[PDB]
Amino acid sequence: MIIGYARVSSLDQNLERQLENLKTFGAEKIFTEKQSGKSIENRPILQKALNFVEMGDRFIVESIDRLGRNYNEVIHTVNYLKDKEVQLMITSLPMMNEVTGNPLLDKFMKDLIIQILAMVSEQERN
Amino acid sequence: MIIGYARVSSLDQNLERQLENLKTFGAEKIFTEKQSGKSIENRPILQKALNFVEMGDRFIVESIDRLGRNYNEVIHTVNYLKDKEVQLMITSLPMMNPLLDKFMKDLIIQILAMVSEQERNE
Amino acid sequence: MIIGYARVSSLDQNLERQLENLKTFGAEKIFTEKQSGKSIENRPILQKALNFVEMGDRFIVESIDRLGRNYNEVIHTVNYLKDKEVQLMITSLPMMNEVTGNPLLDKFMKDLIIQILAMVSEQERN
Amino acid sequence: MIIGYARVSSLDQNLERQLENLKTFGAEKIFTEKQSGKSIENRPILQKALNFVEMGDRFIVESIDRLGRNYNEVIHTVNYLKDKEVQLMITSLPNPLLDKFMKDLIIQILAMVSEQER
Repeated sequence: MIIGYARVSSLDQNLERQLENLKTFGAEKIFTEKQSGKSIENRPILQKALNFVEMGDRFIVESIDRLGRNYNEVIHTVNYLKDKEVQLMITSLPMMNEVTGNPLLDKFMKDLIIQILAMVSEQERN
Repeated sequence: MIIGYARVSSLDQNLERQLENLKTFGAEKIFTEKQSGKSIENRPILQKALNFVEMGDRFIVESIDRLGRNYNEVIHTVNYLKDKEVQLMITSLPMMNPLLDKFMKDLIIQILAMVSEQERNE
Repeated sequence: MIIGYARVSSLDQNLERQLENLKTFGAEKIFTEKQSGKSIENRPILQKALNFVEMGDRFIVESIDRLGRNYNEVIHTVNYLKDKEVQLMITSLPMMNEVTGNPLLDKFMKDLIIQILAMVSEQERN
Repeated sequence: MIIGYARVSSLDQNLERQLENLKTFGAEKIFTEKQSGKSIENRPILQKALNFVEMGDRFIVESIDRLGRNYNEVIHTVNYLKDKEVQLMITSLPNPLLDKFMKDLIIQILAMVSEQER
């Protein structure tokens, strides 16, 4: 199945765009939430969403910053899905998942990319 | 507390150098083994070391290549110690703004993990 | 135009393994050289290929270690193609232009990987 | 000889304190300019500073963003200094082979972040 997760710190942000952008990439069931991306511990909707998907499903976010503005927690979450055999996918970056160059180098590539975005997320909340 | 780990593919490699290298940085209980670092099933010795550490301890190795040559397993081994709050350190590359520094420390270990696998492939 | 370049330090290496590669990817004018890859200063044929290329042209090779086995020199050679506005594309590493879907992150990702390979090229040398 | 470079978009920002930071780490001759770091084409005082430095000298700034907010141009400048053999220090951020690669990467990250803000 294809699960999506949205998030907004306020209604100042365009959430209809965000939700529509998810459904564009085949978002089947979407878990919406309203909270600052400062931590997951206070985000139960995400905890439920992460617990919903099982071996085979796909996780969709509009961006890593929508997942969380916390390098430690995001990368920890990305590893959780990775271990749970659930492909994380980002709509803003619809190429990161395609690459068929070299299996080893493709894993390393994706890791660095997610790590870089995860950093900018926590660096930007400042 | 300190806990070291060593490994060699054969008895042709300088095993003593690695042991002394770990002893140098204050290794107390070193876990040695003779096995190819292609998988972790062959090395329960590592599992016994990962179950040895607690919190505030420090697991050390001469290099990432000695720890393992599998990118997916190595990074998983790093994340093992990460979530247990166990300080990981490399003898060859001892790296002792936190955000940028932690990102950099991770990124380098990822590179060392990758190169370790690419050496075996060729 | 597409220009190629090959290099070997010793015939111990299968030179033909390197020749047939460039010719496959539509190389019109290929150069060949036999020199130690520790320095670019003593490699004239390489420099002649760099003096022949122009704007809009494309420069191709087998790998980074064939452009030299010195980090500072290789990176200097790449930037020489940046400033001269010649697209560099390795055949060994099957990476495509536009890695993710954002020029900046693509710019960073391109440079990062080239720098990594240059390090591996010097790591094998030493 | 150590040379410095300070820049601001307007006098609204703290310029003097930036100059204090430069002269601290040993900024002898300092070039100061008032313009956005969007481009180097509209920054001739930065042209003077880059043409002044030479082999053995040193170029320093408060941060990379002061040097520019354009990944393409910022990376060219650092390489230009690498060609002139002029070490580029950063006030905000003060194994040899690794150290080279490790430094260059830090610059590229900071250079990237600096553009993303603009």
